Amino acid sequence: HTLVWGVWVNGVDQGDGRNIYIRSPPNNNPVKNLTSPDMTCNVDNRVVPKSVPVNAGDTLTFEWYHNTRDDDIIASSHHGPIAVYIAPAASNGQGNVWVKLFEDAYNVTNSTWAVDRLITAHGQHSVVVPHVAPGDYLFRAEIIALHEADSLYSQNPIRGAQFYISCAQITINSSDDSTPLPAGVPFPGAYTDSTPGIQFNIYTTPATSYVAPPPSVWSGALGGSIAQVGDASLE
Ligand SMILES: OC[C@H]1O[C@@H](O[C@H]2[C@H](O)[C@@H](O)[C@H](O[C@H]3[C@H](O)[C@@H](O)[C@H](O[C@H]4[C@H](O)[C@@H](O)[C@H](O)O[C@@H]4CO)O[C@@H]3CO)O[C@@H]2CO)[C@H](O)[C@@H](O)[C@@H]1O
Ligand SMILES: *[C@@H]1O[C@H](CO)[C@@H](O)[C@H](O)[C@H]1NC(C)=O
Ligand SMILES: [Cl-]
Ligand SMILES: [Cu+2]
Repeated sequence: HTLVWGVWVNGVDQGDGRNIYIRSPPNNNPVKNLTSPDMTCNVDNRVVPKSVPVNAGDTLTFEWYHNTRDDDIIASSHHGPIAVYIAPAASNGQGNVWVKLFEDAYNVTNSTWAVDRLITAHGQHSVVVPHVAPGDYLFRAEIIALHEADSLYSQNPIRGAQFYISCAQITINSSDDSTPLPAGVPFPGAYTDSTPGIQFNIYTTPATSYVAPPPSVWSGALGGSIAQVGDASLE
């Protein structure tokens, strides 16, 4: 159970973005229905007044929270992967538009799921802004908690993979446009009950056998990472 407070740009806090540059839902309840319009940008998808200015090669850091900013972030039972997608604000989420810029599941060395590391990072994970056409974009961050993903929602409505999904409005000002944005996948639509990574037993199966949902990460991505970049408590 978790939501996004706002973003930092190159380590600089852009202030509370809720309902201002983030399309925030009314609360932190998960999304579970794979076919629902809520898979796009959660239950409350609508243009909000503002958009964060960035340039290609900026580091955009999303800050998640549970109840208050910089609290325990997400419950420690909610093991799973984290992903970030981009689409043009043009689409409004609809059609085959979403492109993956980041995926992180289980790191075998430290033996931590991406969600564990996000808790350590005080709710902060980042992506480098790719060299797409200047303009207005939605960045959709998704945490998949798998603590009940042994069943499917469509067969057992009280269980299933849980998606904590949030969309940020971002304006990309300076960019050479060396990597124009391709078409990508629809949400709802890219995740179905058959798709790998959706049904999985984190209690019986080992985390190394986990295989995150498709699609794979666009080659035009410049990466990202899970790690604190600023301190919220100095504010
Ligand atoms: O851990 C192994 C076990 O997990 C079982 O699932 C548990 C979760 O482990 C547990 O974390 C979860 O807790 C939820 C709780 O159900 C919600 O009601 C609560 O919602 C709050 C929210 O936290 C607040 O921010 C908001 O303001 O109010 C709402 C409503 O009160 O959120 C917590 C997590 O933060 O409960 C699950 C039970 O369904 C699995 O079922 C089991 O298979 C695993 O073995
Ligand atoms: C899931 O969402 C779809 C599309 O809106 C809806 O029609 C369907 O009834 C929902 N499923 C359940 C189990 O509520
Ligand atoms: Cl839960
Ligand atoms: Cu939860």
